[PDB]
Amino acid sequence: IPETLHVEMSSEDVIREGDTLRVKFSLLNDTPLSKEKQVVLFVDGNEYSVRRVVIPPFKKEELVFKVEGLKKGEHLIHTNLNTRKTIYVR
Amino acid sequence: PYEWENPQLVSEGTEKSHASFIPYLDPFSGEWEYPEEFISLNGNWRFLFAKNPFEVPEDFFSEKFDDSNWDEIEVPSNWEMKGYGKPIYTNVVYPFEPNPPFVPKDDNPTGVYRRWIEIPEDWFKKEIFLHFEGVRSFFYLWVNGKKIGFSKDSCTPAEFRLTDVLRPGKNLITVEVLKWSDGSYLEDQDMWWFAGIYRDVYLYALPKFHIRDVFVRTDLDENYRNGKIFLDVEMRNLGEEEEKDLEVTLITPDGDEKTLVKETVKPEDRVLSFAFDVKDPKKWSAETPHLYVLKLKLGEDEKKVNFGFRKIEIKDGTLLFNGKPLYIKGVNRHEFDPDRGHAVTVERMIQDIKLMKQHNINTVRTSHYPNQTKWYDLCDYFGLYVIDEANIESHGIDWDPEVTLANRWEWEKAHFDRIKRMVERDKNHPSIIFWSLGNEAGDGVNFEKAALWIKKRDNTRLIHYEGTTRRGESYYVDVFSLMYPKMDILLEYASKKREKPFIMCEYAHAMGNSVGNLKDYWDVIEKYPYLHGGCIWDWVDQGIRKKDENGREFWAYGGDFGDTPNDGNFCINGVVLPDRTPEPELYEVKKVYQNVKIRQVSKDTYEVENRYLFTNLEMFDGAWKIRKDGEVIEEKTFKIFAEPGEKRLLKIPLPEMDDSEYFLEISFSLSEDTPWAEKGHVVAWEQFLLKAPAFEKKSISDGVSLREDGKHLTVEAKDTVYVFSKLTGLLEQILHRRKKILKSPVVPNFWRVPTDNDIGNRMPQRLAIWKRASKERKLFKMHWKKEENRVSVHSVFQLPGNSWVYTTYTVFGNGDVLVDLSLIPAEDVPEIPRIGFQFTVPEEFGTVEWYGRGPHETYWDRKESGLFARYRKAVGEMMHRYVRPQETGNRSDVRWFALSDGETKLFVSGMPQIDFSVWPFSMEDLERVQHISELPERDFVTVNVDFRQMGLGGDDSWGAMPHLEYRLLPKPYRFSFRMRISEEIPSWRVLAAIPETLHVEMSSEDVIREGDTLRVKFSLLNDTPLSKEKQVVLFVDGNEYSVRRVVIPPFKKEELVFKVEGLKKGEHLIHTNLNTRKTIYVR
Amino acid sequence: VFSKLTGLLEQILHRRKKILKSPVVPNFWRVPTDNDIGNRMPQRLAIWKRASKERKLFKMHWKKEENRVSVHSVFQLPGNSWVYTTYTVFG
Amino acid sequence: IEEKTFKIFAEPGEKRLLKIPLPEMDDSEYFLEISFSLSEDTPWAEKGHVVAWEQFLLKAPAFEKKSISDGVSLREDGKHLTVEAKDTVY
Ligand SMILES: [Mg+2]
Repeated sequence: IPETLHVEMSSEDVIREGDTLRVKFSLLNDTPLSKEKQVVLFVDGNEYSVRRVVIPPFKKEELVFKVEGLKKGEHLIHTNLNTRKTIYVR
Repeated sequence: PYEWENPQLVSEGTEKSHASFIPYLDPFSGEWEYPEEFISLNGNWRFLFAKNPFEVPEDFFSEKFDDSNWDEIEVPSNWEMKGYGKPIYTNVVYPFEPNPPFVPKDDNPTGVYRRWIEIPEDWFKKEIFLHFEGVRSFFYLWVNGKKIGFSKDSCTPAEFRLTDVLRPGKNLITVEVLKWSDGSYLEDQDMWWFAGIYRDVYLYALPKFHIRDVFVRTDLDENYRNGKIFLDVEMRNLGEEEEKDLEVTLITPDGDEKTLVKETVKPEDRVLSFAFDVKDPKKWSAETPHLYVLKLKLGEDEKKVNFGFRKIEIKDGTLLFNGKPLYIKGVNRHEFDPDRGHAVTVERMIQDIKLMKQHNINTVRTSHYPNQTKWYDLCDYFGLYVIDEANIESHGIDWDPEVTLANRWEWEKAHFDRIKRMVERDKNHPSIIFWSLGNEAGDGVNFEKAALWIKKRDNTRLIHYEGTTRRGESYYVDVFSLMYPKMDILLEYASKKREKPFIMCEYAHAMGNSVGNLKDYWDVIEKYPYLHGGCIWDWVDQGIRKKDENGREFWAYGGDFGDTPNDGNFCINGVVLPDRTPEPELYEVKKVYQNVKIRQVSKDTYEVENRYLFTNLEMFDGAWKIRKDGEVIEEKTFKIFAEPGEKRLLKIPLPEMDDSEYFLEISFSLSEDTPWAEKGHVVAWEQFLLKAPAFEKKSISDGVSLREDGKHLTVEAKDTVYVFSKLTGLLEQILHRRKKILKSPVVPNFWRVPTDNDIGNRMPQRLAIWKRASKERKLFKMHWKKEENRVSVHSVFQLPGNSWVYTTYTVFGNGDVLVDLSLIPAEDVPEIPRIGFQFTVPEEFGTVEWYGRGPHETYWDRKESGLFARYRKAVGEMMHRYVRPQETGNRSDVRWFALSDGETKLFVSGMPQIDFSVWPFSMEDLERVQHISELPERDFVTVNVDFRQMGLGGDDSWGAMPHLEYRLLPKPYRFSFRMRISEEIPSWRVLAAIPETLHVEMSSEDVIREGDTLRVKFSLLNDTPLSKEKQVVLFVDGNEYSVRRVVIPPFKKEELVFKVEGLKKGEHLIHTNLNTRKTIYVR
Repeated sequence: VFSKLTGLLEQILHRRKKILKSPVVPNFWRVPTDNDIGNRMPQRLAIWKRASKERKLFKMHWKKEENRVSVHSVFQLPGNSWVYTTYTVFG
Repeated sequence: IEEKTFKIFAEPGEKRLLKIPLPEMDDSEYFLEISFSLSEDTPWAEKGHVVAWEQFLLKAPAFEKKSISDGVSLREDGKHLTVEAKDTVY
């Protein structure tokens, strides 16, 4: 059987120092088995947060991560599910 | 003082600027038209070349002088392209010693042209003019022995009234051209320094009372429905007495005629002004270039002007064209030809425009001087937007307010003349939407005053100058413009209210293998307010066609003509090669610039968005195609009705699907022929995954043999023998039916041949340790392990920089080999250029097949243009010939590839994907040679099989890096692929089965005190033949507490410690995602 | 009489007689006093003297009703300040 | 002062633009009304029944302030103040 989830990551392109970044993730299961997944968020190469998800067949789950404490400059946000983005802190 | 060293003398003896009337392009036939009283002076002239103006023979300009021993040169031309002197390339530095306004007297290449011409008798009841379309950089004119005057700006015309000094029958024309003048201080563009009469020369005759000039402007009402024409007609009298009849006729795009004016006018110098109303005129755009014609006749004087109804305006910081938001999808173009230099023909101009429109370009910037008049006529007829730029650049002079020529009172009239001569020549073309004042020439009063003159003369176009907006807001421009800005600059401009739109006059520097992250700029431009697009730097590589010693052609650049000082290959910045052959990066531009957007709602439902301003999608033929493991199984045509801005739904009925991979492609093509392209040309496409494949894992039962000696381990399976070295730790040979497949061993590889962007950011110095780690290594340990159905060979290396690399080869009884790599970088090493393996096979492997992105090369930050399908090529056509050889030939997101020698196939499949490339030479050969001609002949093929390579970048080519998301930062990485040598291509979807589970143990303290820290230890043992990447998650009372990423090479144990803080009195559950659980007691 | 190239009110004709010898212009300058010279006002405030003589017409439009017409001009000035002029003529 | 009929083509969910040419206006207050009615009889209602309408201010009025020159008289007694103007007594 096919064994892969369909993923999309999204957030704000630019925030102000002191503000919070909201990172949204959609996971779609179009396979015939339920999937258990650890979704890990990395900030500048370092592990920042993790969520356990169970996704039944023919279902979409939505997650939000809140990222605090980002100082002025540009930052890489990435996951263990092959999604990557640059974010700019004004 | 010499007139060619005096900035305050701009010309002498020349007529006043006016609008172009000769030649005239007929928009109904597309044919060029000339006046009745016209004599071309193109052809052969007697020519004399001198090293400076003082080495010219005396009395060269007299009728009596003998020139019968002079050489003959063809006009128009640059004389550096005919054999005389040498071409010089400099970026910013002047090719003489900078000391304005002084030019050298010793070395100043000089040319003298002589020609005899026959004026008919009936011309002398009229007024006679001599017209020079362009001369670089300065010239003196003599007619029948007498001095008439001189001229100084290389890119705008010079006209002289000669009715007095000319006689019936045979007359002499003599011209002396100087290469360098005071004018040269404002012509410091990053380009080749040439010289000569490089554009057309002619004689024509007008009546004594004639139309000198015409200014036609249009307005549109608040509904962009009805129009007005505003016409200024300037008349000039040179000794006429009788009254003449003036007629003005309007011809519509359909072909209908109407008389606007018919009156009698007494002969005098006057400007007549008229205003007319027109109902529902056809509007001009780049999508729909409808042209009206004004026919003007005063006595026997006849002229014609093409014009269009169109309006450019700024409303609340937004750029509007005929009432719609306009996005500039542009390129910078130099007027350059590899055989003729600046003397470009109409045939080449037409080739440039059709290629631009076939790649979704809508705008051209004339970088950085006015082009020939026929360029603007063709942009009116075919439909491109134009940014027309004045010939002013003084980069080599410092931009400090006291130093810059933009603030010096003696350079004031030179700046004004160059701007005014452009505007007066080009003011009637509907294609021109912006006037640009110049490029990289500092800021000051000399620009401020010329910019206020333009706005009071012409209120129908916007003014642009990046030299003022780079210092902040400026009151005398309408557009905010920057060169090569980073993404944070665009997001900052869009974050507050603005009165002016933001345009990038240069971005995405295309020097060498480049144009990375193009889609990331356009995702920001289309989402945020006040951002209206930009022009890519640039269209065509300025390479000169030359022959080497053996007589094989190459493209020449700085320092290939003994020219010193030079700036090397910094003139090679194109998206097409000098002969107009596309570079692979032009396919990315076409994809990003397309005017249809397609979104997936569900697997069978697609939303289509029309982003054309004035075109209905009903003009295009729709098609969709479904591919099964890369081959077409279903095709269907459709038509969709969508107006500008509309979103429409498209429903596609899907078939029942098996265990293959399925991709959908949706495209739009031309329904019928256009002036710029043929029926079936694709204007837009998008692709979507319908279904991922189901991978098969097969149990192998057949056996494998193993023989050891003092230097070699030998592994036999079916009819393949694998030979491993105990001294190098490498796979050294593969024998298939007693035939050698390898010409060199399989080695780990971390290097790519530096691009022009890599050189500009010092990648070869910064990342030099990874080049060493690709050639030298120390074998620390080597062992093997046999089972019933397979053998594994494990090698451990330490590298320069102190990083570790683990290789594992597992040979199965069916002849498959699994190849695994883990890289563990040391704590103080920099980012990695590439991660993969490199080997060589014999040149008999001459054909390649693949399932992946194609058909052209793609990279991590430049791959949207790569369509997923099955492709086939010869090895020699799997690389691009960049003018300076560089990294080339990568194929991305590949499921499988196969090399064939006719009988035997070398097959590689990804787990689940790889990148690859194949070259007919070594990495060392590619890094050494600096010209295409020097690439040597070899009896082997180099094969690269990669996890990934870092992006190309190209925000600029003098410091910018690839974006953070396209770099390999130093952390642990793993990678594997399958290889088979056989007579047929096996199924990429079928692999050998292996065990896939780690052995884990968790341990900690049973009891702690409140305030103390719990230490949880984890051991992970990998006894499988593949490296494992794992997220280890620790839970405390059901809630996620901490996570660690681990890479565990084969036959290795890793140990982790987690510290748990803040546990209060009582009992607590500690557990992981790896099936370990414990109760802990807090005393 | 309004100019579409300068954006200024250029002439007023009353019973065919000219009232203006030069156009109506926005003005930000005064001729420096002895106190102004002593505190360097002519150097410090020199941008407002330039803004009184030079300007760039950015936009110009008009709107007619039954009993009046309005003529609106938008200028940018030296120093990058904005000035809006509006003339409303009644019946 | 002005009425006009029109027809607009819009499918369920679609937004369509409607352009209304305005007259020259004096110092009065001007309101626009846009309505939709039944083209022909239904089982539940007759032709011309309104199903939807909306109204919008086009132009606010110009208020006039007039200088009064005429006089007012005043008589006091023990219980009443009496004010006379034209032919009204307060
Ligand atoms: Mg290039």
